Amino acid sequence: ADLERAARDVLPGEIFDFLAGGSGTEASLVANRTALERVFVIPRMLRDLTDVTTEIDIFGRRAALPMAVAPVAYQRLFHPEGELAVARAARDAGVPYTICTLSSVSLEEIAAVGGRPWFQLFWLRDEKRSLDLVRRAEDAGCEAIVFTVDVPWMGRRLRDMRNGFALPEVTAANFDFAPATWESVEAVRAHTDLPVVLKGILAVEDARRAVDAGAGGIVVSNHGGRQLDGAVPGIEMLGEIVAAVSGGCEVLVDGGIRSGGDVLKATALGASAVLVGRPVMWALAAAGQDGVRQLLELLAEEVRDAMGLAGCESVGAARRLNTKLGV
Amino acid sequence: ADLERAARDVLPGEIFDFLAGGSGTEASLVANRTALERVFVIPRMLRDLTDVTTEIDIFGRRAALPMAVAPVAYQRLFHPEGELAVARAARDAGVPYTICTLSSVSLEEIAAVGGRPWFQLFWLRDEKRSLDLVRRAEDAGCEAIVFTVDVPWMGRRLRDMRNGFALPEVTAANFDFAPATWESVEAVRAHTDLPVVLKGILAVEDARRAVDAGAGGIVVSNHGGRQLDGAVPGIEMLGEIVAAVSGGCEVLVDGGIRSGGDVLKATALGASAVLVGRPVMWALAAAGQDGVRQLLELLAEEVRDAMGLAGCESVGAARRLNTKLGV
Amino acid sequence: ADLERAARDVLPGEIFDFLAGGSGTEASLVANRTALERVFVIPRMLRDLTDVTTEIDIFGRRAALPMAVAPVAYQRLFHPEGELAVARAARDAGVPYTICTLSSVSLEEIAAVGGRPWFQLFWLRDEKRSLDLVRRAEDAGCEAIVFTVDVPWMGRRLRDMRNGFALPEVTAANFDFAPATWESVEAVRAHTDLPVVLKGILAVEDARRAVDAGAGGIVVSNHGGRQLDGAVPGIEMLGEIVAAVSGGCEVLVDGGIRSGGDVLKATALGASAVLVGRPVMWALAAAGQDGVRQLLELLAEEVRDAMGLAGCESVGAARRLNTKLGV
Amino acid sequence: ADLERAARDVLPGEIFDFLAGGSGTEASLVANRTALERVFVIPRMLRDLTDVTTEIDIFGRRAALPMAVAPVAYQRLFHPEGELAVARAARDAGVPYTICTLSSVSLEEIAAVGGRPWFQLFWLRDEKRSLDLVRRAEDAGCEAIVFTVDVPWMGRRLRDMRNGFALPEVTAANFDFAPATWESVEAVRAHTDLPVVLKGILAVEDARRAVDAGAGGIVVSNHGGRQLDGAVPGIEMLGEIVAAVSGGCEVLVDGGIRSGGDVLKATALGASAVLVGRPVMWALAAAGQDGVRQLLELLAEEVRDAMGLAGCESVGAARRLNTKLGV
Ligand SMILES: COC(=O)OO[C@@]12Nc3cc(C)c(C)cc3N(C[C@H](O)[C@H](O)[C@H](O)COP(=O)(O)O)C1=NC(=O)NC2=O
Ligand SMILES: COC(=O)OO[C@@]12Nc3cc(C)c(C)cc3N(C[C@H](O)[C@H](O)[C@H](O)COP(=O)(O)O)C1=NC(=O)NC2=O
Ligand SMILES: COC(=O)OO[C@@]12Nc3cc(C)c(C)cc3N(C[C@H](O)[C@H](O)[C@H](O)COP(=O)(O)O)C1=NC(=O)NC2=O
Ligand SMILES: COC(=O)OO[C@@]12Nc3cc(C)c(C)cc3N(C[C@H](O)[C@H](O)[C@H](O)COP(=O)(O)O)C1=NC(=O)NC2=O
Repeated sequence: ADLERAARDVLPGEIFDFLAGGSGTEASLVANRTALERVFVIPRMLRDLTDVTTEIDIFGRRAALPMAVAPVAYQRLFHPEGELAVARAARDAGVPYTICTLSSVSLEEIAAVGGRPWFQLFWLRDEKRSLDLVRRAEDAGCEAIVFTVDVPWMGRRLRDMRNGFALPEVTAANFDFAPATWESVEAVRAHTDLPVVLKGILAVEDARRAVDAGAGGIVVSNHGGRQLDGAVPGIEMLGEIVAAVSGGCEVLVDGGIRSGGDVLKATALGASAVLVGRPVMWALAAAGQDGVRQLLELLAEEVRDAMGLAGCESVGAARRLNTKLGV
Repeated sequence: ADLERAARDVLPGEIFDFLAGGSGTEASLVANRTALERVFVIPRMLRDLTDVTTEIDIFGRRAALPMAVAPVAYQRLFHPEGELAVARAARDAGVPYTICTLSSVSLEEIAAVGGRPWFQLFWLRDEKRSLDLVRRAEDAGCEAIVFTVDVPWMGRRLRDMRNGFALPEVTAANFDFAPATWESVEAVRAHTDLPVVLKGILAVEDARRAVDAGAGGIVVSNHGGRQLDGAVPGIEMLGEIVAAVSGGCEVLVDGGIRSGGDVLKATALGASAVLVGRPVMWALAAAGQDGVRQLLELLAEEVRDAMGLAGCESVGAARRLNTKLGV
Repeated sequence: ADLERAARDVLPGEIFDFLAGGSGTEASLVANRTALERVFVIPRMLRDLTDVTTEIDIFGRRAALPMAVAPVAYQRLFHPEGELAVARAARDAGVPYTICTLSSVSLEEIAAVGGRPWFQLFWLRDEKRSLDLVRRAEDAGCEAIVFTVDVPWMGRRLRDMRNGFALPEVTAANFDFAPATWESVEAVRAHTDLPVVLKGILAVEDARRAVDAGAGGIVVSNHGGRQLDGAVPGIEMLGEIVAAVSGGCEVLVDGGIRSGGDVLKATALGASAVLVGRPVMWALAAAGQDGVRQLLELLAEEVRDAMGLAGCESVGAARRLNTKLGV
Repeated sequence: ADLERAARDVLPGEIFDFLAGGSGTEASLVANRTALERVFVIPRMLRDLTDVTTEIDIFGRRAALPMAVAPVAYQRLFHPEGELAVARAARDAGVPYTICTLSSVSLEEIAAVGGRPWFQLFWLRDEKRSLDLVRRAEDAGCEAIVFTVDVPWMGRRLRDMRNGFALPEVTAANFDFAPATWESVEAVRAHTDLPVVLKGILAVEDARRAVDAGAGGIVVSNHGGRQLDGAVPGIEMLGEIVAAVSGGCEVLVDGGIRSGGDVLKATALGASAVLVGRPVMWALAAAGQDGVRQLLELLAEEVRDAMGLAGCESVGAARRLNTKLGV
């Protein structure tokens, strides 16, 4: 929330634009926020709140909040401790942390921090390097493979093109790409016992097919407005997708979650959990690990506050809330 | 209307922000106004207006307007005569005045002013102190218990947190809290012969349950945008709630009523009456009792004008008006 | 269109505000324009336009345009020739001119100009003075009684109250008021052979009743936003009212007509004709009779242009156009 | 996109306004853009993209993109090489180029450039000169007659009227007009073996009739907001028209296409192809033939990018995408 100011001041111009930007005219980046702001929660009153809990069970493990840190590449771009600082704060907060394929610190090191790390996979031209990366994540103790499926190639980032931005010095520590298809998903699924989570699903029939394909979860997401410019916001497809999946997998959403109230809105629309991306990096650029820890602490307080004000003692009760679309 | 200027000039910055503010991003505070502005009345023409009357019967008593003063805590924050000045003006205007649990003058004193005072109850951790407070109100001649049900705890007021605002010197004159549940409502109901009015109802099924619970009224209200940020405006739920209650209790609404035309809109959507909060305090900060009296006089004129222009000789006719949603 | 600039420069501040203003917050004044701007016409192509005609038959007489000059009181406030200049220009343009009850020149004089004048009636406390005024209009050769039915009393004009505006010196030349009801309408109807036109109808059932009452026409109108603040715009009720009346009377609309395209939109929504008010007075304040004549000439050109671009050789074809609501 | 800056700087004021302007208040010019911005694409994931192709077959010929250059008159107003520079760049890009009746270079010369030129016909008062112009186009090797049907006469361009704009020196090189009707369309159809394409269709029943009339295509178009001011945008009618035509002719759309994402949106709504008008002239005014070539190259890249991000290996797959309307 606040922190974006501090992030801009301390970060170089091309780095902040890299983090904040979307593709094309940034129509989908802005729409993620406008879609959330149109959602109003209908709160329930007078229910027992003696033991409000924000915990959820997801992928076999208890999480402190219906929330995980979204995969964001090259976190040493924002702070010298990079991914290690975020993973430690996430571990301490009881929240899953998603290790990126393009992390600026190796996945084995991030995983050693503990917590329950997830691993985000970009498909490589080699089915063999891809499946080896999946094996590395699983050997390292990762709890889920978050297969990103909305990047056959990178969308056109006009901020980066204008800046002529390039990665200085930070490296892709996991390395000494190709478009993913449904065959690639089956290959991952056959190669791991970990739940496979498809990130970047927006069509109802792709959500149905993801369940048919054996996915343990999906992330309803337009990649923070960074891929197809003009792609519908995930929050706009979330309710339809939740109904179509009918409990067959976990349904996460991301894009523009900026408060505990937004988490409540996402769960009232039926999400299992949210991912949060840019705000975590603002906290990381502002004050390192302690900055992320404070963000997560504040988010946990706002989620708990919003849930109780809505009459929800549990996240499951929050998913049963009704909503109304407004202006 | 006008008066907000004068209130800001004469009040300290932290006091005005305390009065004007909402929770979080103030999404629900703003939505109360935007929702009302979208409502258009379809007026009726050529009806007898020989004896237009703005009076209503509510909770056994005649009121001059379909309107009461909303509970607003610590009114000595705005003027040295505090609650006593507002209660006198309300009495003289023929309008109910809602005494707050957190009044800066004792409820017995406010009630002595006369009129027909209502008493707003916040549940205390002791069922016994709560029911004693209800008994005090009833012994004092209060006509209704307005049980506030949307504050299990206070919402996060970011204006106050930024200001580091705190109550100076003004005190809670009724004292020498806990979340309310449906059991608390039953306890109040069993302990009083006065009508019990649940303030802060937004879900249709909570309105139905309130009637089943024996409530004599409800106030459809998001607490002026001060509790759940992102809670639907009451005006957006009013019509559905009125249909579901089917005359089983009085249905009041508050939030953003700023004119006689707004009162007409609320009654055309089916409200029995409105509450008005911040405008009454603007009048109180601007010119004390005489300022409130002028506000109520002007409001009575605007309500009467709006009703006649819409072809309504009575508030009941105003409730039968149709509306259209616009931009 | 343009002319409003010239009108403001030459007119006193309180006179321009008197002409431009609406009641209350001017919500309905602004909504008249926003409602029209949301309407999009679906044009037809490739039809014979060899003899495009903007003429209509209304109340037994041919008019050059589907348009009449709206009743606007005290036209000498805007130009020394006042109503006489407007009536002459309307006559020369082939357009009906509505003489006001509060005209600053007597109705017999305005009628002597020729053309086909209509007479707008405000009901007076005396049924006898009212019916005498109707007789004067009919003896004078007026073609229709435009009974204004949305002014039981004047709405609250906040511009005038702020200005402390008052009529200087201009007088009500017809004189040497009370609320109208359906009985008053019957009294007028029984007293005249002229068509009676009810101005200020917004509810579908008042339109039906107007036909049952023997009205020859209605004007769907919120009085240019000058009466009930928050009254629906006429253009928003026009289509429903046209369907309910099912050809039983002429249905005019006014409020915010500012171009030939707006006339086309009104006729595509089903109007028989429009009234135009403030623009005619801008032309009158800017350049007297010649200014009004130019306005009407330009309007006739824009109507003809818009009709041909939409594929309509006649106003009847324009009424059969479809529309789509937009943003 | 960018280029509009460069075009304004290098072009005279009255020439740029001539190119950019619309009729009346420019309501339909702006609505073309607002309508497109409201459309969101629902992308598909994980499909084979090994051979993404932006090619389409239209009017018997393969085109590199689902796109043609829109007819824009008097292109020497923007650059000394005028139409010849645009036609060469279109030929080199594999895109059809529409020769205007009012071209500032003769149609035989433009056609000699090669490519696959289309010819836009304005009906002349002589059926014989009109059909001779059609014969000239067909003898010259044009592939389609684009019969413009939404100009019985020119709409009222207020920018041009204010500027007192007139064609200097540039001439209508095809010459040494009348309103078109359905009889004129039949006359063209009987006189040519080329597909006849009706440009300027907005009503569903005119689209049906165009197919019944033997048209090979239609362009759903409000003429870039330059004809009827208040005409619905083509993009708003496109989906209904596509369903009504049920494959009976090609359905193109134009108006406000400003990116590859906009092309994707148009094809997802069912268009066969788009026309692009003003952007091509911005490129022509900025850098002549090389400027147009770069525009078309960039557009081809953006279309290909948008299609792959949406999971579409072919334009036919893009037409099967779903959309959602937003804010
Ligand atoms: C250059 O991007 C790239 O290489 O790939 O994208 C990721 N990196 C990445 C980098 C950056 C800087 C930002 C802002 C987002 C992403 N994201 C999107 C993120 O995961 C959320 O979907 C979104 O941020 C939530 O919205 P929010 O920020 O809270 O509003 C990535 N997602 C992947 O799956 N893999 C990645 O590497
Ligand atoms: C700090 O707040 C607090 O302690 O509890 O809230 C009350 N005090 C209170 C204090 C103040 C400063 C304001 C602005 C509102 C409330 N309100 C809400 C009010 O009753 C109307 O619902 C709303 O104001 C109508 O909207 P409007 O102003 O006309 O637009 C309260 N409601 C309760 O039930 N009890 C209270 O003590
Ligand atoms: C002070 O008003 C008053 O005394 O009564 O109102 C009238 N005088 C009158 C005066 C003035 C200054 C204006 C602006 C409107 C009216 N109007 C409304 C007008 O007839 C159109 O309905 C509206 O103007 C169309 O909208 P538009 O301007 O084109 O946007 C009147 N209507 C009556 O029936 N009788 C009147 O005397
Ligand atoms: C003065 O106009 C005139 O003489 O006739 O109009 C044309 N000339 C013409 C000239 C100019 C300057 C502009 C901007 C558009 C047109 N257009 C409209 C164009 O074909 C597209 O429909 C629209 O431009 C797409 O929208 P877009 O620009 O991409 O947003 C023409 N269409 C015809 O059929 N014949 C023409 O001669």
